Amino acid sequence: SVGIVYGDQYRQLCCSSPKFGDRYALVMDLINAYKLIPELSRVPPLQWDSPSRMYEAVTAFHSTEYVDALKKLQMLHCEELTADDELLMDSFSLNYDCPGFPSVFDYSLAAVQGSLAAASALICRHCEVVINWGGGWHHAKRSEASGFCYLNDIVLAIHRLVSSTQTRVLYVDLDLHHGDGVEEAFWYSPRVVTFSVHHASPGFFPGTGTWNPIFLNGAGRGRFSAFNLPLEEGINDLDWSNAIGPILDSLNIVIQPSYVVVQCGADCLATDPMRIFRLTNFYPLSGYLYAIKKILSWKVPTLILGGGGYNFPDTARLWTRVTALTIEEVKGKKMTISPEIPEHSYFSRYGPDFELDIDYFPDSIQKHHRRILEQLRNYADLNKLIYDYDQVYQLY
Ligand SMILES: COc1ccc(Cn2ccc3ccc(C(=O)NO)cc32)cc1
Ligand SMILES: [K+]
Ligand SMILES: [K+]
Ligand SMILES: [Zn+2]
Repeated sequence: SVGIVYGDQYRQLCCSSPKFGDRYALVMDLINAYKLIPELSRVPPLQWDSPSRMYEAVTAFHSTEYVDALKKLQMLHCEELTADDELLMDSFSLNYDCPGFPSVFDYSLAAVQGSLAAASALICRHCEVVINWGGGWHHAKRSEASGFCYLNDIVLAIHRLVSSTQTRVLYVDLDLHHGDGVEEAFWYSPRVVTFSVHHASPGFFPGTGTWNPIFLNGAGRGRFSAFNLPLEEGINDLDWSNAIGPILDSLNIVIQPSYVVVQCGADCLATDPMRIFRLTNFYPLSGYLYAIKKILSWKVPTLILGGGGYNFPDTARLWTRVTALTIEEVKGKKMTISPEIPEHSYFSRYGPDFELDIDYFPDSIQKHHRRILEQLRNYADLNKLIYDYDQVYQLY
């Protein structure tokens, strides 16, 4: 089936942060408003038998002293920090854009519980695809919070997938921001190929995913397994689609992944307050919906995850269509969405036009395309992989 992560306590935890507020709730209420929930298998967040089992699960990637620090920060916010406690938090970047707040640990752990359960649903073949709009926190590092990401649920999910059995995972990152934390976690791993398309420019967060000059792309046995495509501001649906479509198709052909994990951050939308990219949610074509439909036609068990997205109703408008599209492509069952927002709890946030379409008026890539094709051949040479060379060459 097509699965989706939610639950009554999960919704409360996803809506408890001061930066993302009730975003998760507009998303899931618009999905519900459009009668998509009965088509979907509810996947319940994972829970643990003990503190030890939780720590063992989280420290599959994060360090215990980081997890300890993050737990102490929540406790400290449920009661000012001492100077020693501020040094301690500062050594984990638990400050500035990743501050504490009374449920910071329960909030962060929630996305991990969600995305681990989603991986398990794919592994036991209960679901062909599972959606977790509560997840996607791709900037968190082993011992460092970053970009309002405290725990890296994607790393943890991918780790669970590669240890389910040669298993290969293809990770595709559509967020406006470079997926540095996931890329770093698998830098030396050939079995997890990572691919991020993003904006990169001087001073723009997080700063990686671009020239260094040359692209770094892996190390040790993981050489050539980290892929990156940085694009200039202003790019629209068609050019971003043409930019990534042949790369996606060539990655599937050569890598033949056992799973695809997609980060689908909505901050590339033309109407995001960031205002870097000009993508839409249009479905006559949205860059996002083009990519997901492409990935889904491979018929590989797939995890779709959230991410950034700071225009809350327009993130809901996008992820609702992603949700409807996944159902159409997986079950083969037409999904008819009215162009007008249905009446529901958050109906007033979709003003003043109350439509589903967002309210927007719609050489370098060929160098990167040749750059990536050589890297892909190097990867395949390094890992003794089979494929037809000019079958992938012709995709461009
Ligand atoms: C509406 O105003 C805004 C408030 C916050 C931001 C986003 N922002 C600031 C630092 C930073 C780092 C990472 C990300 C992200 O989306 N990763 O996926 C966002 C960040 C924008 C506008
Ligand atoms: K990205
Ligand atoms: K890798
Ligand atoms: Zn982002």
